[PDB]
Amino acid sequence: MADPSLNNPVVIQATRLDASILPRNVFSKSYLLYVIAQGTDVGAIAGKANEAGQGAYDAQVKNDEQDVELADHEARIKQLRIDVDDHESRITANTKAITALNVRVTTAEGEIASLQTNVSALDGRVTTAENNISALQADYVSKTATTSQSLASPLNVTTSYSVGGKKVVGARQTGWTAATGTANKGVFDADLTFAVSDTYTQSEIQAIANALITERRRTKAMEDALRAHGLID
Amino acid sequence: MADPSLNNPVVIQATRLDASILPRNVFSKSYLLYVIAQGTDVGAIAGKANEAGQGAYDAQVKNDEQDVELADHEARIKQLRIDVDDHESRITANTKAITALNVRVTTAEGEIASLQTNVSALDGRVTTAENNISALQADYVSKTATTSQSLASPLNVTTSYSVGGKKVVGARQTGWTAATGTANKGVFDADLTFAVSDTYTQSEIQAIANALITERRRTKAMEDALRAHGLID
Amino acid sequence: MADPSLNNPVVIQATRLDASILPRNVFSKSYLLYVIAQGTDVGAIAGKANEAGQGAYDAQVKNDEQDVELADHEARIKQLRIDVDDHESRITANTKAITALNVRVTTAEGEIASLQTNVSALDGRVTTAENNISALQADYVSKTATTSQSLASPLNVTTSYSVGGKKVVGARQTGWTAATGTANKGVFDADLTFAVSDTYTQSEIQAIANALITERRRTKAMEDALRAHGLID
Repeated sequence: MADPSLNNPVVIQATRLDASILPRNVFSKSYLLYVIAQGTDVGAIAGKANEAGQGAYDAQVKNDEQDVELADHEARIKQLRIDVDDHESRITANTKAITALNVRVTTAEGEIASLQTNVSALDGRVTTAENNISALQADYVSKTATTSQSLASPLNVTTSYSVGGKKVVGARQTGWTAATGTANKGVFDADLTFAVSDTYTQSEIQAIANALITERRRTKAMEDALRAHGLID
Repeated sequence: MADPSLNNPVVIQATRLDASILPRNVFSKSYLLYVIAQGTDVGAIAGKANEAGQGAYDAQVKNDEQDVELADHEARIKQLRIDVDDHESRITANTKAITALNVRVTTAEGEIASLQTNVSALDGRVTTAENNISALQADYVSKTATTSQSLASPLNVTTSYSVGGKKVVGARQTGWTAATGTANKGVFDADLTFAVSDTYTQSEIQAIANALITERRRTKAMEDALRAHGLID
Repeated sequence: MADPSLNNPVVIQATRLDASILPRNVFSKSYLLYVIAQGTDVGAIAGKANEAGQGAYDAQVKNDEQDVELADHEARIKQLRIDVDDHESRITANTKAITALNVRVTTAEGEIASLQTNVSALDGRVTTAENNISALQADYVSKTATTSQSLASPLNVTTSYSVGGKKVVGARQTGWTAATGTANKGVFDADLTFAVSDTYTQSEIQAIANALITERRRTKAMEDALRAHGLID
């Protein structure tokens, strides 16, 4: 746009005369004022067409520079839409990420919990474990112990008990008929008091049998002693 | 800004023409018409020029309108650019951070995974420990325990067996010559082997020898009792 | 919109003034040139008025386009603004969620580390126990075992020893006496007899009080074997 010629005025004859250059005696008083006005009229008119043309050039000049800004406006709205668009995709891309992480922390809070609850059970179960093992180590009767280790119960074995690889006690000895009589308790020597007489006429003889009794009564002592244990009956 | 004069029309200060005012018999015929033709010509050009200012004054009015809205456009476009650039920086931070969350969420998922395994493996080892710990308690001797405990096996001890704090059995007594004959363990009692006389009497001496043989047969019986077990050679 | 009648040109109908048609015996030369200079100026103003009309036209046609374009620009600006304010809320919400998940995450991490401490520790007490019970396994006397068990201690028991569930050893039998003399574990005759006749016979008698002597001696042996075990006092 912007047409330069529109700004170029028409020049009109400067002359704005009168009865100086007018006839003398020919036309009406009124034609006089007319011709005269006629001249003023043409003049005011040429100035309108010049203002208009002026006015017109100016409105096209505004046009060319408003055009540059519309054009600039399109560029920035264009670039903003492209940015807005981009953004929309990313904000969405970020919101879906917050949510996807939400479920993972969530599930992983339930897991850490049942972790805490299960480590807990593991602890008291391992405590009474130690406790029980401790009990075991206080009284189990051991196979390497050098020292005597007693127990406050009775003991039953299987075949037999031994000492130093040799056996010394087996199952009970049956078939017995207990001895009756008094048991021998005290003084007793296996070395021969008694004996005789040679030919005799002094009887005694009692001596042999007196001792023989004390031999059976002491036998009723040993025998008895073993039965009370249980070695026999 | 729209110039107000453009819309102001050239007030044609001069009445119509109409021949009656014209100098007749002085003017040529051709001038007569020229003066007429020039007549409406000055009106039509006025009109035309007045409407030319008209259109341009309108093109300016709109030009004013369009500039207030272009300025408006201008200011809101600037605004959006400023916020959208604010948005870009927030957006870009928000995803970097969520990328940053992710790495420690993974680092934690990875370790929780680790802990569930080891705790699972922990249960495993603990169950098995309780179990052979309950086998142990159910099959060991234990010092303290008042109810008699049977072994289900033969025993073997190192220098002896004691009861209530006293030795009762040892290694087996060695170097016995086994006896001979046939031992029996029927009835035996504190016999009146005696009944002696003033004179001798064979029947009564014999009773002595008779109770003597049972005696010895009674001690070999015994002797068989203690070797059978093992207390003796 | 653009007034198209802006372009309609006025055509002057006054013919170019030939001076021969003017009344030169009555017209000063002054108003002869004036008169000539008026027609001329009038056609020219015709062209200037015309020009500023087709010019105001182009400005008005351009106003028309620019108008279209404007409203489009409004429209999009108007929508951009809607999409930004939406983003505004969403973004601020996402930032809020991100930091809220970070306290979530950070607390989560202390718990994982508190656990880790407690599970490694668990590992250790299981390892120890696992070893402590394995050591029991190898050294405990079995209540169930079939193959014989040896003890490398002396054994003390409460109240008695039994084999096959039968009492066999108990208290050591006290208030006893130690038979004095020479104990014989030597050769013991196969329950020999003796020989008894009519009259006395000294050899007939010495024989029995002889077998009497050894009878006791061997007895005494038995009693000694018993004390060195501890079955009797």
